[PDB]
Amino acid sequence: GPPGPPGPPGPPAPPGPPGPPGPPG
Amino acid sequence: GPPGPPGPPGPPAPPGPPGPPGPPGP
Amino acid sequence: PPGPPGPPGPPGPPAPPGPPGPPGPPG
Repeated sequence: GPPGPPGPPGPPAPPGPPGPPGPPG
Repeated sequence: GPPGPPGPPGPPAPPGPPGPPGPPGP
Repeated sequence: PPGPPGPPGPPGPPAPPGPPGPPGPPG
C-alpha cells in the first residue's frame, strides 16, 4: 500500500531564557 | 493495499526568545 | 498489507517567551 499521511504536530517546547535585567532603581 | 498509518509526531519548535525586561531595581 | 508509516508531522507550536528578567541594579 501507499505511504501514510503526515503525522500530527510536535509537542510544546519549553519557555525561552529569562529576560534582561530591569531598569536601575 | 491500504494507505499506511500516519507518521509520528513532529519535533519541538526551536528555543524560545528571551522574556521581557525585569522590574526596577531597589 | 498497509503501506509504510507517513512522515513526521510538523514542528510543534512556538516555544513561549521566557520569564521576566531579574530586578535591575540598585538605584
